Amino acid sequence: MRILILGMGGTIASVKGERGYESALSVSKILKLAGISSEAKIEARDLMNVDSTLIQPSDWERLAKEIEKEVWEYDGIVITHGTDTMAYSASMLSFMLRNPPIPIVLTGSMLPITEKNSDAPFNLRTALEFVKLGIRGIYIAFNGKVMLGVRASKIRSMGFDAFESINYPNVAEIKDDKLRILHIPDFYGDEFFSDIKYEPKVLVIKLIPGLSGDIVREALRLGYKGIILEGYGVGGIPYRGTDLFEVVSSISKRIPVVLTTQAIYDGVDLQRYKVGRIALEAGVIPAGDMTKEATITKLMWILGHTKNIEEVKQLMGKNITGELTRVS
Amino acid sequence: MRILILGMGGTIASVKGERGYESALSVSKILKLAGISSEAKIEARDLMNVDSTLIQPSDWERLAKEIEKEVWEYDGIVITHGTDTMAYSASMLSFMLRNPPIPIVLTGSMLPITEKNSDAPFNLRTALEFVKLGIRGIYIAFNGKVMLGVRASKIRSMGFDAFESINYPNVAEIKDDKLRILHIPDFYGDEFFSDIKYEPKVLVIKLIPGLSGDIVREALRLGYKGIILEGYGVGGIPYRGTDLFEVVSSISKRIPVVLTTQAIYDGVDLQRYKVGRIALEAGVIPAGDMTKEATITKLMWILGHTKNIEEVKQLMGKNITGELTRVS
Repeated sequence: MRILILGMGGTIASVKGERGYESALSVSKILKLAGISSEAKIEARDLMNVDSTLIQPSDWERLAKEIEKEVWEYDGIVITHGTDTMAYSASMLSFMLRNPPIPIVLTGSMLPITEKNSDAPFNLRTALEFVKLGIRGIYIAFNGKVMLGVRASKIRSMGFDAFESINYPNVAEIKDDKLRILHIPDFYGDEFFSDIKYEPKVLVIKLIPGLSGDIVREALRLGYKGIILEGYGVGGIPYRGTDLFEVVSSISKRIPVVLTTQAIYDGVDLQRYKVGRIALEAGVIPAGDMTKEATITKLMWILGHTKNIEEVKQLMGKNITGELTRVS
Repeated sequence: MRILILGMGGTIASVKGERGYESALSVSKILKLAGISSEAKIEARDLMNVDSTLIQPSDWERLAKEIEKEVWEYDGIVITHGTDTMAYSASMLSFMLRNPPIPIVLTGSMLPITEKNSDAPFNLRTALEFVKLGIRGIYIAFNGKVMLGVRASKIRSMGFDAFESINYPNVAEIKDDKLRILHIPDFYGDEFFSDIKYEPKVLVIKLIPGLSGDIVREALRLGYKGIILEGYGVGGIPYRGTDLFEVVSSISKRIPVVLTTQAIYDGVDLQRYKVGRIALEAGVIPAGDMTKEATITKLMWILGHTKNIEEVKQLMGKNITGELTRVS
């Protein structure tokens, strides 16, 4: 059982210096500060050590090339990462590494492994334990659950139960103290391959009452390649007392304008409301039931090779790697 | 027991037609179609019938002036409204009409009343039952629970349990088919204050990896009077490989720059991490544990009264009407 563990940094590797926690520790250190004696062939490697909120798109490319070269070398990979953008990393890796031959699992903790009442060891233990199950794909393991990477979302900013599988079932869960596989995500084909590319300049804006289209017109001028509007619920772009809908109608013919929802659960459905149909007709691309992190990283990923609106729309609505549920 | 029911619109006043749901029913008809007991005690009044997602800030002025003039003539007020912006309306109303003398409850439904299994009659009955309990304040009644308006947030775009009281407990809940009060908010004062003034032009931007401050400088140039950055976890502004921190450092001195979190539970804590402390140093205002809706609406309300930064900072940090929790 050859396991490779890559560190990216994160709360899990920090310590309360002068101005709050700051990522500090090596992967070998952390590794030992836990039940590393659960002897299986292991090996640590520090790719980086940053507070998660500093992670940028390039770091995902760096991490993906790394994994790519090693997918044949080990039986499974574990990545320690900061919780803040972990869902973004997991999602982007899922688009870049198609048909992974081995389980890749991202994990971290809410408190430094260097404290007590720390979730870090439990999380690492769950992550190692899952790779022994030989269930390939890209997942996140946290608080006793293993979730498909592109369906996971961080919904709590402080509690140990920080992640959730959104609109899709957990892959594994602790049952009577032992990981139990609840279901095996079967998207994965045979031939593995990397599709490492992306356009990072996209803008996410929350719709609020009275929002004008001015900020959308100007994002185009500033060079943004895609715009995601985080809407109210099931779907609709306001046109009452605002020029937002008028502005979206034409910007949507120049760069992809995606509509997702503020609500954590259920996704969007532009067929539900008449206001939603009108938006669909104006060129807006629905995000289905995808998590916010997979929507953002999938658009960046798609813009990595095309600027054609109809092709962006077709790819956004296609289930690439388990991120999206068959729409009616 | 004199109850006024004001209609604003929403899914509850709509009917699923050949184009999806759309406005169509007045308050009287919703009550008749819901089979609600009678109208000799209940006064039904339409203020407007606007489709779900189309509510604009000036509608709140109209609603607040109506309420203000009727709080001393009825024992309770129920407002039928769209779910998409209901929490913004409950929140804004709470800042505009402090210390109301009677219970004001907003309700709606996920399914039009003419659809099978509609939640509309149940939500309506719940609101009317809460109004007779004579517990003053502004609330949202939904799926058998009554929650403090300023603490409610819409977390589902389709499920019946669409609203949840965030970082604060339910005020009432159905138990043995009866509405039992779980706790009475007690931060109301003696005088009914009416402050119907606000600045609507604020902007909400989610923070994502790679995001530049260029869009933030552009928002100031466009006339935005405040900006909310939806951060990653407990709070922080990415200053690595991006000029976002640099731009926020200058912008925060001219207009308020508020930091909330993408997470829905636990809120912001700007002292926890190094990144968080640099943000505070940079002039960013923490939203604490407030709901996104309360945060947006309160910022708008404060800007209708002062443009002075430290002053805006004091008010955002002050618990005005139960929207936020102590030691911050």
